[PDB]
Order: sequence, then structure tokens, then C-alpha cells
Amino acid sequence: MLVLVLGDLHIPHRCNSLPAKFKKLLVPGKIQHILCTGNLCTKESYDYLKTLAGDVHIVRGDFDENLNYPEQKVVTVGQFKIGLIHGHQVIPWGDMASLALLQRQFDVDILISGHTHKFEAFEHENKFYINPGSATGAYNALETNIIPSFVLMDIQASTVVTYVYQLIGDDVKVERIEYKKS
Ligand SMILES: [Mn+2]
Ligand SMILES: [Mn+2]
Repeated sequence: MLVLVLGDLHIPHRCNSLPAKFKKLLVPGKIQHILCTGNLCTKESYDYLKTLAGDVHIVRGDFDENLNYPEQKVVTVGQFKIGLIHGHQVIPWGDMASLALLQRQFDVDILISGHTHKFEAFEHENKFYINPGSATGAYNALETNIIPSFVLMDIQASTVVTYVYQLIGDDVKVERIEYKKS
């Protein structure tokens, strides 16, 4: 199973389009699931994602208007439980009821969020953590020189291979990170 992970496009309010060099790489008929962190913009981008896969999961980020999209979810892909949330939630740890509800979100194999536009991908204590960054390199609060990125996960049995794609200078650069769940 191939899983596309992306978000934070902000089209067309901040960026008019995905970079050609990333969009080239995506075509119908290859990806089984999309996990989108939100901040797409207008419906056009959601429609585009729906050409690419039959199972599209998106969450609602800050200033996203379409309230039919859930704030957070937990999705099962193969043997993996994946949590998905935009990341602009401002809730303090001390509201114990809210904390109790977050347990379901932390008790997942792979955790994905967005919002910052800064990519990350690592293993910690048998769990894997991904922020795909922004696929358009849209600006965030502090910064303007955001490196466009997105993520593909190749999932098979108990092994996930995460590919991080980044647009640096002239070329797409790929890092390949292997994760096996014990
Ligand atoms: Mn954003
Ligand atoms: Mn955001």
C-alpha cells in the first residue's frame, strides 16, 4: 500500500499551485491512500487529490472553511494505526478531560501533523512521527524560505518505508527512512 502525505499548500491564497517538479511525480492509479494535514485552500485541491486515490483522509486546519472535515482522526492502513491532525490547536495540558481524549491520538503507530511547514520524520519508541511540511513551500509565522516537501510511505506488513521529497535548488532530493514495528 502506497500512502501520500501532504498538506499546507495554501492554494490559491498564498501559492498558485503545487511546484511542477512535485506535481509531475503524482499520477492516478498508483496511490491507495492520501493523508492530508489540512490548509489546502479552495476545493480545487481537494478534487485534485480525489483523482489520485480512492481513499482520501483530510483534517480541518486553521481558517479552513469546510466543516465537514474532522479536526482529527485515526485511520488504519494495513497493520498500522495512523493519527492525523493539523496542528494549530491551542489547548493547555491542564484541562484533564481534554487530555484524556487526546490519549487515542497519542496511542497510534504513526503520528502525522502539519501547520508549522517544517518537515520531520523519525522513529521513537516503536512509533513513527511525520510532519510532511508544506508541498508548495508556503510561508509560515517566522519564515519565508520554506523548502517544499511531501512524503510517500510504502507500507508492507510490519515495515514502513518513508520517502521524503524536497525541492532544493534545481532538483528533487529524496531521503529514505525505514521503520519496522516490533
Ligand atoms: Mn499552513
Ligand atoms: Mn495552519
